[PDB]
Amino acid sequence: GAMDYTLRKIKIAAAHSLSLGLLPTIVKQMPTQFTYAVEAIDVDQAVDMLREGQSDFIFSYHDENLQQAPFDNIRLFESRLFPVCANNGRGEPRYTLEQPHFPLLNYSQNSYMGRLINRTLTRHAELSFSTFFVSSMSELLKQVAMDGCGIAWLPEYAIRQEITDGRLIVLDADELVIPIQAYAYRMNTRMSQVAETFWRDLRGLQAAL
Amino acid sequence: GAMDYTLRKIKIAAAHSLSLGLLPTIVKQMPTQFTYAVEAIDVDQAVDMLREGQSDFIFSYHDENLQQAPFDNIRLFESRLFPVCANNGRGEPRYTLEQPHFPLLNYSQNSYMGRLINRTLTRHAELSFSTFFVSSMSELLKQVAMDGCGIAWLPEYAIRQEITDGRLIVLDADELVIPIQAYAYRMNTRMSQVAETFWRDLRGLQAAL
Repeated sequence: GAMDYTLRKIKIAAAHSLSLGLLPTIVKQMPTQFTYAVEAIDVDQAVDMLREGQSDFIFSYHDENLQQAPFDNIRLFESRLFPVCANNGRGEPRYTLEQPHFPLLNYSQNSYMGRLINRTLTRHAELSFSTFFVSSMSELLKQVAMDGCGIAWLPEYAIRQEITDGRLIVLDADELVIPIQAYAYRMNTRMSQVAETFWRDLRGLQAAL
Repeated sequence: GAMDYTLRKIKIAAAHSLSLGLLPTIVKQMPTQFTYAVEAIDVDQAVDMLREGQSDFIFSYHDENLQQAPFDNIRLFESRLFPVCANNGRGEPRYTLEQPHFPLLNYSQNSYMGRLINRTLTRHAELSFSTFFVSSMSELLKQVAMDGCGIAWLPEYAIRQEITDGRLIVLDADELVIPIQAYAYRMNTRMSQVAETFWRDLRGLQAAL
């Protein structure tokens, strides 16, 4: 946090859902000039950790609290959440959105994804669900969905290969698809030379993410 | 937490490193009588969440604070941490433990795994390391190791397939192997009928974990 210091350490706090997908790509593409300390957070911890200096950077989503001065940002990528479920052995979904009280696998209420998903379901009264499994961990939700336990909204980058080989099947590609946008956030304050170098390089590899 | 209640909800707090490996197996083998709320925690949050009723059960490791009355436990499985790294293209490790200041990929100090690993390295003065990447997330450490960025101590269950096809290579199988033991913890207090049914069924599938 505050007292911890090295010449090369970059302190990153990342929302649970993009930690796995985002961080390895950044490490691989970044110049060999940094060391990394990464902690997973809920989106509501982000403001305080940036203001108090416990994190140099936040990897998170759209956040109106963080999308104003004295914060700065770069949009890293955009994605789409699809409702998916396991297959039925014949290349068809095991579940339907129209089943009364279908089993839902969802993020926690404290999550950015969970908030958008419930907003969506509310708008759509022709769907009724029972929540079978709640977890902040995207990869846990994905595995429980792959094991056939219910329907889950998951981001495209996490399920890309499972959609291609059909271990997961997309159940809707219109009004139930949820847009999401990933950002890196910082304080406007000028930082150390190494953190400024990290920020500059991050801008330069954003295209390749 | 406390006020949240349904007839079937089982509230579980799990240490970061066994959440992915353990939880899907439990859901799959358990009778279809439960719903799940799972949150990831650091091991030091476990005592307070059990005493205050925010969690029914804790999935964690050996914890002397939790291995005494009024707590109860069942050992779920034991495993072994191996130092591993990516291959060098010829079926050999890319890194050696004997390289001066080899790049270490480690858990945070707040983690059970991190504590045992540093205890081990300290005992072994013929090794010197520089910490390249720190994260609580086992799956992030595994991916960074697979991408060739350094040496990491990882549990056998998480790297089993990568060891078999040689995307990760074990660097030591004697004095650097670290034993670990996974437990489920509860309060001694008698709980609701549904939580007692969950506890009884958990005992019954422990063999198959």
